[PDB]
Amino acid sequence: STEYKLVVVGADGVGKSALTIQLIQNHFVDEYDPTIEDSYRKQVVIDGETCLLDILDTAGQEEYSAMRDQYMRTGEGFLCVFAINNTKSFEDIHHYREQIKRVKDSEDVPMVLVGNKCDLPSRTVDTKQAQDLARSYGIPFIETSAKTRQGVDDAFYTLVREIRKHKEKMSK
Ligand SMILES: Nc1nc2c(ncn2[C@@H]2O[C@H](COP(=O)(O)OP(=O)(O)NP(=O)(O)O)[C@@H](O)[C@H]2O)c(=O)[nH]1
Ligand SMILES: NC[C@@H]1COc2cc(Cl)ccc2O1
Ligand SMILES: [Mg+2]
Ligand SMILES: [Mg+2]
Repeated sequence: STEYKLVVVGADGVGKSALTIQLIQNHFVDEYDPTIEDSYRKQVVIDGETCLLDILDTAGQEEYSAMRDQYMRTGEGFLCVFAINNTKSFEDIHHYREQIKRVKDSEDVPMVLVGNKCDLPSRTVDTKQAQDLARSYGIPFIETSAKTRQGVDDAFYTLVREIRKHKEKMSK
């Protein structure tokens, strides 16, 4: 029983909620109901550990940056979601990461870059662009589809492995 606080961040409409609901409830939400904030728990076994995941599913846009600051201080790792057909959402990852680092006063923050909607026929953000940026940041990159469930579990479980690695580091 280790608890892990995961926050799912990203621009409007990239699939934050569809990903999270696939993880928690195992179905795909076809509808677009914009999020205020939602909280979910999931117990899972990852590499033999019993993990309690406390997941925050965030809004695409806040009216209040104090709300953004708060989740950024609370989360232990961040699922940084863009959509592969949304350039601006990819670009926004830079901004999220800079804010998170500021708010935490730290260069070392557990994160996973997620390129969602990989089921779509055309992408405007290429996998190589995204892989190269993740390499730069020293974080994993995973392509996902909440529609088909491709990559959903591996995205969240990878973020847990990154938070474990971080705690291991902050010890030594
Ligand atoms: N084809 C496809 N559509 C998807 C995928 N994920 C989400 N969608 C669709 O994209 C729309 C937005 O999804 P949603 O999960 O609500 O996005 P969000 O990032 O949570 N929006 P918000 O920022 O307002 O909370 C919905 O119509 C949803 O079904 C995906 O992987 N593939
Ligand atoms: N309701 C949002 C606040 C701030 O951020 C949170 C982050 C997590 Cl993982 C859980 C609950 C949280 O509470
Ligand atoms: Mg949402
Ligand atoms: Mg957002």
